[PDB]
Amino acid sequence: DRLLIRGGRIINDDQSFYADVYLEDGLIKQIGENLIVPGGVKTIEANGRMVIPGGIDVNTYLQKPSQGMTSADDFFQGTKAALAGGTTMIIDHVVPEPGSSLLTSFEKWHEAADTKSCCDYSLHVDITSWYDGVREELEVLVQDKGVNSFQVYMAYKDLYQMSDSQLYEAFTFLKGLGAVILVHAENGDLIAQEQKRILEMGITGPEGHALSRPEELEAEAVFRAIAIAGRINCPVYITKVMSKSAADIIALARKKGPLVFGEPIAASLGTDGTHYWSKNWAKAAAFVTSPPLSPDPTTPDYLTSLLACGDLQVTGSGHCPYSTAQKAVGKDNFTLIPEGVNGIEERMTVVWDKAVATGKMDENQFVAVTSTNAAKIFNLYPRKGRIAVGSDADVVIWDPDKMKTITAKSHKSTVEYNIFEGMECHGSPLVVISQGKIVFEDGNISVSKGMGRFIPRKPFPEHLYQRVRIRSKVFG
Amino acid sequence: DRLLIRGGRIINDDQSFYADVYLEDGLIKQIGENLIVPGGVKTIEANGRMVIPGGIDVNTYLQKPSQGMTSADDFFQGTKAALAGGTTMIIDHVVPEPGSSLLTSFEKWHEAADTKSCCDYSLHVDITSWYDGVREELEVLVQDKGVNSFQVYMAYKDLYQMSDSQLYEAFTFLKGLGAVILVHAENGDLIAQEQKRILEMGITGPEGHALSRPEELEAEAVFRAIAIAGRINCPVYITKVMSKSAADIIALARKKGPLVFGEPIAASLGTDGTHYWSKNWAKAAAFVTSPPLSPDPTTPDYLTSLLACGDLQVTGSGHCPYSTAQKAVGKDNFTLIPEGVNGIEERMTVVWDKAVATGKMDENQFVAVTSTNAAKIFNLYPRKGRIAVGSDADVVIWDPDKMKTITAKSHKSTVEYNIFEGMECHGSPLVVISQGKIVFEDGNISVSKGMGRFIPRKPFPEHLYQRVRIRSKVFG
Repeated sequence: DRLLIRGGRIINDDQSFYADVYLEDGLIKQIGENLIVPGGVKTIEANGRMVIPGGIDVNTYLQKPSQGMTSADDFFQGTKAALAGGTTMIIDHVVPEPGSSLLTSFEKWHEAADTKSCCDYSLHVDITSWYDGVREELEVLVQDKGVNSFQVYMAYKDLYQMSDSQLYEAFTFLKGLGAVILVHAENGDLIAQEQKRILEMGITGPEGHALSRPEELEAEAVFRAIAIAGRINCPVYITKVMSKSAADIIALARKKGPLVFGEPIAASLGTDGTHYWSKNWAKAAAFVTSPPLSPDPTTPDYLTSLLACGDLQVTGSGHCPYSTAQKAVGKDNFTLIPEGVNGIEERMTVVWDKAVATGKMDENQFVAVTSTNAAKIFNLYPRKGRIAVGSDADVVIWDPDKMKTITAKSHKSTVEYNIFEGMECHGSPLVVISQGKIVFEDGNISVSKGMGRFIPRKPFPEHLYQRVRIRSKVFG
Repeated sequence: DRLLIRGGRIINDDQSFYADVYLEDGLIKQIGENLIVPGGVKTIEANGRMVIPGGIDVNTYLQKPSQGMTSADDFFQGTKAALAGGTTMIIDHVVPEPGSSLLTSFEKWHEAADTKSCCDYSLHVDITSWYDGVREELEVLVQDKGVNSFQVYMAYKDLYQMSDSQLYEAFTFLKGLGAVILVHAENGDLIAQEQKRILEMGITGPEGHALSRPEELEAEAVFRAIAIAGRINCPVYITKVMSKSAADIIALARKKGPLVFGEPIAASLGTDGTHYWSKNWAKAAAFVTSPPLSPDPTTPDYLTSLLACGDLQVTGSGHCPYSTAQKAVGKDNFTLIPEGVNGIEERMTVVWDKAVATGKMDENQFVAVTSTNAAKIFNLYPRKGRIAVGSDADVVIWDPDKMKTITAKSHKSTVEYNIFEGMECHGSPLVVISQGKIVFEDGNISVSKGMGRFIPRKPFPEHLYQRVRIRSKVFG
């Protein structure tokens, strides 16, 4: 259906300018000084408000398994929540069941999302084990299924953990396929050692989670992953950056040569781990995620600073909350608490408040860290993350001047708690458009279950492999 | 005049793609897979070669006065050499006399460039002293003449040097006018002291120029510049970054918040100061520029790496050589040697060889550091530094695999020496187009004296001031 947005200020990552935008059949058809559309056309008066590209959440775990329980917000509830918060595309993590192949898991996820997602989506495939034959499936996932990104774990001893030798093999094989390599960086062996010790001191509450996974163990894994990537000459992406230490490791590496990217999430940009010490067991348990929120209160402002100067490039949510009932399964042993916090709905609002409202970065840089950088890294650029003729009509009309107190009573998540409870933000979504259709307006959501399309991605993203290709020919 | 570039691979700072480009009347009229062109239109077959935005040399001193003499390459010779090197625009520094009229010097520089320049140009206005009434003239240059950039000096005691009180006053006023504040950062008092001391010892050769201006003095001046800018909350641009020390200061400051931009030049990116110790006085004196080339051999590679990671954003040449006979006006006292080196013609080839051919950055980042970044900072963005419909037709067909050994025996400058003598680079221009007209093709240059237009620029470049505005409203 034809839709005209008039009087708006278009904000892309490279510049801002006034013009109207004309949408038709999921595409941006025209941008220009004034008029040019048929007489019958629904019209939205932006009246000076910002017209920006819909957000791309590079990290979601909507159907994540944890302690035998599935994350609380499914593909429907989850994407509905995303759209209400201004995010029009997600890249969800496929997590294979024990003893299941990668192709079987992809098919399960794909079928699931296709029947419930309210918006467009892509899929990451989590390689939980380097088994004989995995190489063939990966080739099929890249070449035929359209999956260009994969994650390997450095933590979760005896479960998902990959040894240095296996990590070297995986990075090498993945680079050959032109894939984007993601890492969950925490030293699992040392974490296992600390869990035992902490539980021995009689510490059973959530604070035990933070205490068994100190940031020094995250930073160390990040460094080791960067060392491997550097020897292999392949890009490496660090998911869920939660600490000042890990962030500095990445910063230092960037000026050295290694092609390393950093992904902080809403949680680490908007709150901290002091809440693991709440008297209320349920509130504390709701903050349990891995890596954990840093107990150092200076962390959120510091990570935002690094995102502003370019040492960190994209923002995600790591969304995968569990209800109090599900969390309670470990009311006694903190190591039995399902891991995951909310943030898919709050991401763009939280980033705007902590980065733009404070003056650390401007609106153009806001677009880059919420969509454009993500698009260039995962090979979806022009199509997504840019208001331009020919791109997909995933648009948001943002109003920098007002409204937003984050509360569990008004959020879209099905869970009881919210790690950003009480946070008042200045700047939020007014109108959300996906696939050329209005899904959020006048403070209300209007979605269609299953309307979302799966977006396949080609390997060898230029932003990543151009430098890789030169280096392989210059340093042989 | 109509011109079609066919079969090329367009390279912008944000992406690359195959499409033909159609030029008409100084503008890029169409970009696309094919078709839509009149029969009698001159066509160029790119044959898969790179089609990029013409370079922008943010730093030129074509009519610079020094020791009572004028620089060797004037507006005609200088721009001719720039075009031959792939640079289609320069922003030259107007250098006013002893407390004379800024407006009058502007008028003189403008008249010369409009009569001699081969390509479009803009003008910087150097504030050689804060004489009473300078404010009034500055306001006119900005609002009426279209000058949005001004440079202040921290060196040259009793000549151009401004005190901290004056610097503070100038940054504050210039911020008020929304200008881009450039700084020549070296501690003039300490340099004056060391010059005396070095001469007293009997060291009068060019090595004394380097010895009397150690990088510790450039770094301290740079640090102090940023400190003032932080208190005032205004953007600050560091011209001619020549040392690792100075580059590290800027890098640390970027993570802290202050809006600081760094400008390394061809000289510091492609050679070093070991040549000041050359037996050949003439050769050594040819390297005399301030700040001086660093004697540390590791400097060029280091600066290139920080340019690639984003700590330094633009590249200039600082072109303003003097013939040997002119330099020789101080063969018995290095303090009387006219300051200035070559680089305007070599800039893009040198940057390509040190940054892209080594794999530190790819072709898109190359475009950013040679034109686009400069365009955004100086408010010339969409029109310059981008291959898009509506932008000026300043284009270059670049061949990534075609050697070019730089020699004074064949360079376009008029001077006898070349600081890049013997350097063999792998990447040079094949065709250069200015204002939609071919000025370089088949190895031959064809330019029209006085064809270049003066490009006026508006104050308050969004890229710089959006953040400034937020900060002013949040930290009062």
